[PDB]
Amino acid sequence: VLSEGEWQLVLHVWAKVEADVAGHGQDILIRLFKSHPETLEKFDRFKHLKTEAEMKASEDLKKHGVTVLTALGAILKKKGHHEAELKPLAQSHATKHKIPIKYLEFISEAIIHVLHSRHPGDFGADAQGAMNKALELFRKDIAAKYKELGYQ
Ligand code: HEM
Repeated sequence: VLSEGEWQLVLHVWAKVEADVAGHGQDILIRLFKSHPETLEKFDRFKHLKTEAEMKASEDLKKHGVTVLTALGAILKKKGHHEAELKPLAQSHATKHKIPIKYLEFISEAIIHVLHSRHPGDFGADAQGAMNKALELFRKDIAAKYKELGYQ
């Protein structure tokens, strides 16, 4: 569990992210696609994108980035009590999209890298550790749902 102090660090930097959801959302998906090309293959919707320039130019990609961050934002603001928000997400990603747990770890690294790049002053080592724990909590709860459904 994260302490109240750790949650405050997480939410403080997340408030900054909400000032430019589209920009943050776009950078995170591009980071993920570049570092782990296999993740792009899960998206029939973005499979055609080959270069980073093509990726930055896609409005549909930017739109999806907003969907991912707003859904994650809703979860983080729940400070651990995210049962109702997480269940639906685990179900679709396990049974419909077929997203292995490892890919969730990849996008977690992408989120941390982007937060560090856009907010050096508010994303120090202490905030970085708090965010990592929050994302680990996110992955832990999702993995439990996957196991229940038979997806590891
Ligand atoms: C921070 C973690 C993530 C969050 C919050 C998230 C959230 C969402 C949401 C809200 C949707 C739309 C509704 C739904 O189907 O549930 C969605 C769709 C989808 N997600 Fe994720 N996702 C995450 C990570 C990933 C990862 C790591 C992958 C793939 C490697 C992925 C692949 C997909 C795909 C393929 C769709 C369907 C896209 C379409 O055809 O419109 N997601 N995700």
